[PDB]
Amino acid sequence: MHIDNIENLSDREFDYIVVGGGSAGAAVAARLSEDPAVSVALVEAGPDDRGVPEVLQLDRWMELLESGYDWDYPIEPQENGNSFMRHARAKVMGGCSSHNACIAFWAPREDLDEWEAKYGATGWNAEAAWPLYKRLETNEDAGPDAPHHGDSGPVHLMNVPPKDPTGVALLDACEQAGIPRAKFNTGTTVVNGANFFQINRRADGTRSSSSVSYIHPIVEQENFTLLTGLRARQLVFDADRRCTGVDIVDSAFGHTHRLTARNEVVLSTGAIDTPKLLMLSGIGPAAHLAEHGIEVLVDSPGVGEHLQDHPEGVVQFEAKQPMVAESTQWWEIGIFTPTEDGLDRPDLMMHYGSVPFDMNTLRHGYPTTENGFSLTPNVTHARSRGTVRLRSRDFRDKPMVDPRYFTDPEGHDMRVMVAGIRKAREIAAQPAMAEWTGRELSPGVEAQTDEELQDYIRKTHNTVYHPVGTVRMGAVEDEMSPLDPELRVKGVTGLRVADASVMPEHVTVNPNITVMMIGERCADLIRSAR
Ligand SMILES: *Cc1cc2c(cc1C)nc1c(=O)[nH]c(=O)nc-1n2C[C@H](O)[C@H](O)[C@H](O)COP(=O)(O)OP(=O)(O)OC[C@H]1O[C@@H](n2cnc3c(N)ncnc32)[C@H](O)[C@@H]1O
Repeated sequence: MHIDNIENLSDREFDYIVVGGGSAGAAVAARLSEDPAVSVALVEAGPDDRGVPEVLQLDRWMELLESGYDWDYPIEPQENGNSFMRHARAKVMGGCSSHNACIAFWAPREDLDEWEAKYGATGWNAEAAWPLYKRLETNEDAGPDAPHHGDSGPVHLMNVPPKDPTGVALLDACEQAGIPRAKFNTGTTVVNGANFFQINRRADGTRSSSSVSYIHPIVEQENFTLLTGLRARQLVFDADRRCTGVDIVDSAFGHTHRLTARNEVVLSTGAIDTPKLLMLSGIGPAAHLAEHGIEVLVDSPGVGEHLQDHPEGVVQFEAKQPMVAESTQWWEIGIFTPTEDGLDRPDLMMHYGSVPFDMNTLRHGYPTTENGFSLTPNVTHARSRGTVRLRSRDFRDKPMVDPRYFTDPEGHDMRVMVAGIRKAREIAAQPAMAEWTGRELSPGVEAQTDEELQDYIRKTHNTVYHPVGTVRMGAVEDEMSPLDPELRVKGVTGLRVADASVMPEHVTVNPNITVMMIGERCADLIRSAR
């Protein structure tokens, strides 16, 4: 049953509570709820997504940015970046899977294997991720000639139909440049290749959010409870240090009620909010909890540390012909290409947008258009690391988000971005794009030296919106990993984190589906007891 007002709930005791019904949370709730003996509560701050159509309908997605469905987290001033950047974060069931561009990717096997081998995450590798990626999808490419794909899973993945004439040409220009067409999600990582994406979206136009995919169909289920418009402010523990529940609130200035957990709590409030909530609950770097008068329950110096993203740049063009006026999601093509020899993963990616993207350029006096396209290079494995810290001990204050863009001491992320800009310029200048490529609007042909292009990037870069790493897994000996390999918070019991926070290292690709995968795994971990 769905509860929109906490007063209607008479039992606040549950076997499992899952906080935050986003990409991972929904999934873990949906899966845990499959044993009908066991009871499950899933608590989210945003509202229900059913009958909301700015959320349900994918081609509308961009309209959600900065709306009442976005938490809207601006960043701290940047040493070497764009101080006007906002990390949009969906606030609604399905979380960011309800506002994202639905671009769907298996993570590369070399990303996931490195979790175990390079980063201490025992049991986190491809053998583990592969049967789960399988389970979560109903993929168009399923067949005997692609047995790695699942055919009956909740999240519908479809191939984007190659209809955009500029899209098709951009590919033709890509071939001309040394970038072949590749199939996505075949099991073999794409290093140098490009194509129309797969997307997680149903036949009708409705996105395949983790809420549309996992929750909707189980709403009326006997053992499962959906609490929405409820915000968590604290986790609650024992003299034994077993997590017993969570305190939540009906409007911010309204009251505080406690749901209690017989078995476990799962935090799935994502890369920005999970570390906040843990710190408000006494779990983090001690000196920092001391700074704000939060009493320390566990000194865990790694909470809110290791913030990772895909920084994004942009290169904008005037179209010589008219652009498409309908799309799946306006960003239909992706391009991988290495900048360096010897990599088993591309260090550079570019999306293609059949629209302008003047979010960060307008305020800087760069001219625009209503008829053009964009090329958006991103660093797939940035070496900059940042933080999420508390602004105060007040749960209502937004956290301080400081990804510290382009601060890696080697100057690598800047170097990949500079090169990405150059490459996008190169792709567009190709003969298969003579009929389309017009005048370059930003940064404008004017900018040519490493130095000029750097300045443009520092001013005008965005994010692809993939913040991760902030409550990371790792070895049991590693003091700097808040979680052990089975997703349990150290120094406490009965508490696990399951969302983008847990990544020891970013993945190469748009991470949503990988986050959905993580929830699946956590579900399997929890329900493997025993
Ligand atoms: C937001 C964004 C991200 C995005 C994207 C475009 C935008 C604008 N495009 C993507 C794409 O095309 N393909 C892809 O692979 N990823 C894309 N993303 C990023 C991706 O969507 C996210 O990385 C992924 O969604 C992360 O999921 P995660 O489970 O880690 O976090 P979440 O989805 O944001 O879920 C958190 C939920 O919990 C609620 N919440 C937050 N705080 C509280 C409190 N205190 N109490 C109760 N609930 C809380 C949030 O509202 C959210 O629903």
